[PDB]
Amino acid sequence: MNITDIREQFPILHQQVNGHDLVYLDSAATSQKPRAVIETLDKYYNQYNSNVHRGVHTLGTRATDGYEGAREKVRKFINAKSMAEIIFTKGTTTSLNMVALSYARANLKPGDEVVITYMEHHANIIPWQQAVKATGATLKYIPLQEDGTISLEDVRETVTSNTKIVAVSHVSNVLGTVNPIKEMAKIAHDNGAVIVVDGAQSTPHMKIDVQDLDCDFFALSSHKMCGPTGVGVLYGKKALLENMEPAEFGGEMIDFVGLYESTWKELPWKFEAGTPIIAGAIGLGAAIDFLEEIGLDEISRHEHKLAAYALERFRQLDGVTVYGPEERAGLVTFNLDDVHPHDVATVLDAEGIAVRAGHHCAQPLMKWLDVTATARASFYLYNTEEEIDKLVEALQKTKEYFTNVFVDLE
Amino acid sequence: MNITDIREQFPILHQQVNGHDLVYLDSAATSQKPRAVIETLDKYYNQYNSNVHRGVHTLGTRATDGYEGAREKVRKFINAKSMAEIIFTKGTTTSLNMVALSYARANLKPGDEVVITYMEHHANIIPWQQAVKATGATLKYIPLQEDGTISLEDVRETVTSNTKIVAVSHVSNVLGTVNPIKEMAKIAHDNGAVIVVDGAQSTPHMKIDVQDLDCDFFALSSHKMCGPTGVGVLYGKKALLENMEPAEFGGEMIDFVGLYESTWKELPWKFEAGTPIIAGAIGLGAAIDFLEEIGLDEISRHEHKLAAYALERFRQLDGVTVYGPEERAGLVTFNLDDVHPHDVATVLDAEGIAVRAGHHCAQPLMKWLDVTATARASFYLYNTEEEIDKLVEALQKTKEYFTNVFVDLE
Ligand SMILES: Cc1ncc(COP(=O)(O)O)c(CN[C@@H](C)C(=O)O)c1O
Ligand SMILES: Cc1ncc(COP(=O)(O)O)c(CN[C@@H](C)C(=O)O)c1O
Repeated sequence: MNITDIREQFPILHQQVNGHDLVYLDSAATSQKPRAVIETLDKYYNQYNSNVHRGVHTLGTRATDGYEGAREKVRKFINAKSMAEIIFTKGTTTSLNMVALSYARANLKPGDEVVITYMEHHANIIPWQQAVKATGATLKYIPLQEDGTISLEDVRETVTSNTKIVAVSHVSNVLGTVNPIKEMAKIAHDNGAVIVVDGAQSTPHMKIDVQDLDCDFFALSSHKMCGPTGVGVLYGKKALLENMEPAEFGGEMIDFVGLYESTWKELPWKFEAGTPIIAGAIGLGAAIDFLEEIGLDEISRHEHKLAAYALERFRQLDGVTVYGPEERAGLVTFNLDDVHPHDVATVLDAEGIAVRAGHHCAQPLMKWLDVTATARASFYLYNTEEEIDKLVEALQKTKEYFTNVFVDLE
Repeated sequence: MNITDIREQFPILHQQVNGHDLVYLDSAATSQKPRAVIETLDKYYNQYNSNVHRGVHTLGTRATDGYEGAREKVRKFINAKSMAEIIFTKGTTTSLNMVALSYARANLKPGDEVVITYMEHHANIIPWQQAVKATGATLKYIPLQEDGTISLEDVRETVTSNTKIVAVSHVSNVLGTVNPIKEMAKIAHDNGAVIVVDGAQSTPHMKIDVQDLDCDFFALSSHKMCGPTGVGVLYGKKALLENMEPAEFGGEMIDFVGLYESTWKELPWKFEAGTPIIAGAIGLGAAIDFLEEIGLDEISRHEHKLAAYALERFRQLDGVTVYGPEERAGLVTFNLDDVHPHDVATVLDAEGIAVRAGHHCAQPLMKWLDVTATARASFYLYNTEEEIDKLVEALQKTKEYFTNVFVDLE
């Protein structure tokens, strides 16, 4: 896996920021796109852009072929059984909301439990809050161990026979934890519940097998896996998606429309109201082709390489706290002793290094960590060990600078 | 307004389809993009792609600036008062659904009336069906006159003091009708109702002034107005959007998140859950700049030119029925005597002409017209009179062909 060859595919990497070479370490917020994706979009808008499922003309046929072929590529990419289980959405947040919607609106009664975790992204928290509010059900949290992992026994004790939904992250955008999705799915099925995997931060970096995970729902975002913004995927088990009512209504999802009553389409289009994200989905299919040609397991090996390297180099800096397990997906959330994370991020950007600072849409986890904010650096398949070297050098320089400014206090 | 210069901006137009020069007459399903939009997307993914409202680094700042500047361009483009009234959505269908959602979930009681029309696109029908179902309210239809327009007196008689929502198209995707949105908004306000304008088919072709229309909600789709797929806009009066609850929940729309309770953000982000359609919105802003530089009133003049020309040339063909008024937005929905519309569309595509055939997501209107399906040709700012000449020549040739095949029946 030659990473110079891969980096040469991403034009955005080859620029300077504030006089320094760009060091992008914020892929967990959004990823960059290779020439293959951008040129897929260009070819779409230059040659065969048309609405799909409507006009029965040549450009319409090409666009329909592209969109549904993207659907098939997504099906292959996560080993779903049928394209009917692959629903194009706006992103992971929308997919989780769609499950929260048809569950709440039809399968939640008082006494039923929805169990989540303290590490969940807000997208995997608030929909369940609102659903249990609307239905009178109960919201429960799975506690975390002190290394930021989840114990299977805490799961088994928290999920009871009254649980209808277990909702859990595949990979934590803050701690780097990889959760035991398979065992948790088995435990949820033992208790008669479905399992909803937020796979937003796993899909870009590791192989997904929904058959092996036996997840009932899986949500992913294209903009993290080298794909266009504005598109993502909901996977649901076909049997479940048949019995869920649509979250949106309009064209492309109806069969018969009367003045007062309508019938829906078969899957997947039942859950795709309106003109779909045609270009975005075709570009996501291109992104999938790109990753599969690089190899997902090679990407996993590269990310474990970078994460072990980053962890080892962070322990070489005094006065830095890293949060989460040693076994991780390759992201480092941390803080500097007596330096605010926002300030860290600002000084890193003055060195051309891009990190995130704040709560990372995980306020309960921040409170659990007993911090108000944090800094995070996130790695992907275009990131190098030299970049982590640059990061840790800039962290040392930052701490030296704020010590040589603390001292200058008269 | 030089239209050769404009056509030279659209690379997709300069190709052949099935041996013939492409004649795209299906802009009402989706429009084509000028170099300015595609190159805006390219510049985004090549130079400053990053998530916006999160990382506080330079590329993040550029992307945030682009996204919110697109919001301001949309605000100017439709003369909204505040960016807080401009919400980025997936498209017109989603915006209408969002109004249907927060109205149903909080402002509809039994006895309340939601009034629509027989000409409404399915996107502006089914959400109201489902909302009155969930709330026990009543759904009413405004009848149409025999030329496919709406009489103001039928509106006044159909909307009563128990009406909370009047939902109506600005321009009909089938009949070409331009509805009296302003007078209808006044009548709805007189009865204490809000008015929801489906402006999906008006925004690309004519100037929008939400202040002059006094609409309470306005929905539009980017892919019709030379902009990217997968993005659209909901406009709501700020006072109304403050009191509506969000349709989606997750990051970017919260302020404080507790274990069980959360508070929302201020407008507009209250209604934008998750990573937004960054590239799509920036490209939509580019599309708006493009149209404003061409001039919306020049586009209206051009479309009235093409529609009058098309109507006059259609009356020159015997055995063709055109549906709708003489005063129109420039689209022609029609049928050939003893030729099925799908067949018409197929033969036109063999001549390289792109039209739509079917019900155009307006089944109640099709039944009202007493037809099961129809053919439609739709014009935009890159379409010429020569193309309508080609269309009517191919229609004459089609009818000659099916007469010289009816005769060959032994
Ligand atoms: C008046 C109107 N409203 C709403 C829509 C659909 O909204 P979306 O942008 O989300 O698709 C359309 C699209 N028509 C298309 C479907 C057509 O002409 O066949 C429309 O013409
Ligand atoms: C685990 C997880 N779930 C869900 C989301 C948001 O889904 P969208 O693709 O619709 O944004 C994110 C994005 N995180 C971003 C916000 C971050 O790292 O700050 C995420 O990391």
